[PDB]
Parts: sequence; structure tokens; C-alpha cells
Amino acid sequence: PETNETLKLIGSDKVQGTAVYGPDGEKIGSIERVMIEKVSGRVSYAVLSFGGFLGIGDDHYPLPWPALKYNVELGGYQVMVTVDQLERAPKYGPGSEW
Amino acid sequence: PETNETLKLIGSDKVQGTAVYGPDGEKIGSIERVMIEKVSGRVSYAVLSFGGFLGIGDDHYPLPWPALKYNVELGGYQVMVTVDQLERAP
Ligand SMILES: [Zn+2]
Ligand SMILES: [Zn+2]
Ligand SMILES: [Zn+2]
Ligand SMILES: [Zn+2]
Repeated sequence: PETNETLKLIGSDKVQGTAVYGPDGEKIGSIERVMIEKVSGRVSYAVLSFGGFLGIGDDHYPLPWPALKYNVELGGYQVMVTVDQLERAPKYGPGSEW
Repeated sequence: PETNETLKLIGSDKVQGTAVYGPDGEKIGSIERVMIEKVSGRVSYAVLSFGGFLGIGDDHYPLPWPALKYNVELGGYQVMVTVDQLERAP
């Protein structure tokens, strides 16, 4: 009796660890977490982890929730992100002046 | 550079496993996951796992997001549910 997915709803423990593919269908990495607004409970952005391992030596690319299209064929999210964009991932979180 | 909490945002991976306490400050269970609306990105409810073990033998209680008040002293969410409510969990 653990449903972690419904027709309209998805569990954060299911989102976490889901493969993320680029336009070309190559795996870039996976979703490490979603960052949820403490007040409203709405997802601000999803954290795409890539390079190295989740939690160690990875980089992070933040994705708006709506950018995460689940591709049945690939069994994961597929996003519009290019190599150049990934290369220029922010060194600090999005909420930072730099 | 692994941060899972800021002033305004909490990471789903930190919310998961967070202790849940009742009005009297006694631990009921913990948050097992939140369920997010696929189309809006809004958290529909968080799943409170209580009794047995996380995922195995446990019971579930759905807590709307505003129902979760973080309590620094207790170190977890404090929620207003009674034992009789928990007993009639769907
Ligand atoms: Zn799915
Ligand atoms: Zn990471
Ligand atoms: Zn906190
Ligand atoms: Zn459970």
C-alpha cells in the first residue's frame, strides 16, 4: 500500500532519482530533489544533478517544474537543455546575486 | 555545495524523514513523501507514516501542506491531529 504515483499526483520519492534526458535522448543525469516553497507548498524548481554522483562531485542545474516532461519511451523526464547551457550551470544556487 | 534548505525553500529530500509531533509534543510518525500535482507543481498533501515501520506495516495520514508547522524546539513538524483522527485514517 505505498502508492507513490497516481494519475494526477506524483510522490517526491518517485521524482527523486528519475532519469532526465536531453532533446537527443541522451541521459544527462537525474532529479536529486525538488525545492518547495515553505509557505505555499509549491515547487519552485527541480534540482537536476549531473556529473559525478548524486551528493558527491555533481553539478546542479535548476529546472522549472513545467520543464519536466515525462517521456514514457525513455522512462524519465526529457527537458529542453543544451550542452552549452549545462556548461554554464550556476556555481551557487539561483537565489544568489552572482 | 549540497544545500537542501534555504530561508524560503525546503528540499523534498529533507521534508522526507522529518519527524511529526502532535499538539502535546509527542512523536506520531514522520513524513514519508509528499504528493505533488503533476500539472501545477503544488504539493497536494504530505504523507504521514505512523505505526509499524516506514513503508512496511505503517499506516498513512494525509496532511495538507499548510497543516505542517515546523517546530524548532521539537525538531520536526507539529500538527493538530488527535489520536481518534489518526485511528480513522483512510
Ligand atoms: Zn509516471
Ligand atoms: Zn547534488
Ligand atoms: Zn528547517
Ligand atoms: Zn508508508
